[PDB]
Amino acid sequence: SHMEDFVRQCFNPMIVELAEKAMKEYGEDPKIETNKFAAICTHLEVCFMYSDGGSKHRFEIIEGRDRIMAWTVVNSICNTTGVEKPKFLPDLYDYKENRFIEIGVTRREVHIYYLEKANKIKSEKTHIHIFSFTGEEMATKADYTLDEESRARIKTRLFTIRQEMASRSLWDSFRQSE
Ligand SMILES: O=C1NCCc2cccc(c2)OC/C=C/COc2cccc(c2)-c2nc1c(O)c(=O)[nH]2
Ligand SMILES: [Mn+2]
Ligand SMILES: [Mn+2]
Repeated sequence: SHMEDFVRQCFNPMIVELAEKAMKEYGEDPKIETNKFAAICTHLEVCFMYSDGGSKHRFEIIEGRDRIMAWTVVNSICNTTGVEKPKFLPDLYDYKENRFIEIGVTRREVHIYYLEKANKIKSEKTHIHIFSFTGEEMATKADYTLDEESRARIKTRLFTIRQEMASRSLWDSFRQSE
């Protein structure tokens, strides 16, 4: 499906297997839903870079775990720190700022995606951080959590994936897909 071969050669093999394992958990096959396959791989890579931008063990990685296991660590964090349980599964937990982080990668307007995720999670205690393929970012209360250098690499990698999709003529089908 062309997009499938590009995903396997663009993303780290463990990230590709994680997106496959996550898609098959929700009854989706990455061989047909190739645009969703590239989006989950991109979201998985950004989340792993985000947690890497911290300090040693600043973040608790929620994304990439099984649906049952991810909710298990979420319950453990809520029952040890005391934060409110979120209605939807977040991506990380900031042990420094004591809040869950929700990371999104957009292809449309970066200003729009926040409006979608803000009106979804009623628990306003959890943070929200959107990255864009054009190099923009938007976080809750202007608290961008990470250092400027850590976020700049995520934007750079996001634009690199954009150029590779357009170079093989799949960016338009992937951008006009969410
Ligand atoms: O937490 C998340 N978990 C996604 C795990 C998953 C895998 C397959 C199917 C799913 C769930 O069913 C629910 C979603 C179905 C639409 O597939 C896409 C496509 C592109 C991005 C995302 C989801 C996306 N997933 C999350 C985010 O937090 C996020 O910001 N974006
Ligand atoms: Mn998630
Ligand atoms: Mn997310």
